[PDB]
Amino acid sequence: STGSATTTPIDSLDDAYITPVQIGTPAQTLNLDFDTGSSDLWVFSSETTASEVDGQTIYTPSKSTTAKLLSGATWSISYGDGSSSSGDVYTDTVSVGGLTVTGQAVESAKKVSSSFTEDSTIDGLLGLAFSTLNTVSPTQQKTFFDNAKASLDSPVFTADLGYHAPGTYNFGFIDTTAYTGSITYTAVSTKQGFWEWTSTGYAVGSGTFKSTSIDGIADTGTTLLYLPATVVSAYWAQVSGAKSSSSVGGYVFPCSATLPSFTFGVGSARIVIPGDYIDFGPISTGSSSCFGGIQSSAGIGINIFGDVALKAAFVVFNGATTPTLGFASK
Repeated sequence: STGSATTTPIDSLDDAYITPVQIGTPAQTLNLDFDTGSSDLWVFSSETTASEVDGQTIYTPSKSTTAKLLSGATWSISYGDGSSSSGDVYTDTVSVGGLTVTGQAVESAKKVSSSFTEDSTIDGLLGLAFSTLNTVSPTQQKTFFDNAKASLDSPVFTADLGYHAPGTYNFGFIDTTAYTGSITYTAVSTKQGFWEWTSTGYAVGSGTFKSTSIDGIADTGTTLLYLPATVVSAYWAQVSGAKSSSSVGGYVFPCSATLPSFTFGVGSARIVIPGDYIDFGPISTGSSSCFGGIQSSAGIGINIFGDVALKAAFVVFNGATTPTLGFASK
């Protein structure tokens, strides 16, 4: 089997992407944030504290003839941005772009933190990291991809995120029309539960490539590109007036600037992020200070190849017995 679904930016900055997902019988369609950096499929629901729902579409398990309470199971998750959610668990039928999994754990939120409430466009998350990170207790649950894998034509999914435009998540096949050149594959460590890999270096604008190993994660659920302080300083030094602002929480730059590109290495191959992809707009409405799309990972503990990086590529998440990542230009 295969599936194919369009993913759409939630706003004009590409802060995140939503993909429609059918849950239950009859189908309830929710717009979920597909997140290769976590492993829980959770939704706003009829159980979510009412004051914490503000415009989201909710899953109502009592209206699904295929929903079953997973007795005794609870979940609770905290994300790198400080947000969180928790609740109980049902199993139900879940379909993405024509690919159907029966018995998928659908984690129903009883509580969500303010950032989720405040984002009316995201009805939940669909985790696509390794199932070892799933938070369901006392019986850990599998991701949608893990459950679908055996049925797929090939044990892969691909992320093709757009810049200011829709893109595609495909399951079970590699669309050879969706990228240019060849796909370069690189090793993955699953030891931390992430799609963790080692970039071979970077370049700033037209500058020379610096060969240096940068371990990080391919994370569709993180907006920005978080890299070591040395690398980020080298990038922003090429932008007149750019500076790191402790009050804003990262590097800012004059909105009048034209930004240089940023290249990252995948083996001997190179992915070029156009400068425009690194502009995240005014820090507050009407400001002439703009927020940078490349930020330091020094306070995180891990480097993160988020959407800023991934949307410059066609990305293959290869879930073969030994997983690997593939990157192509597009």
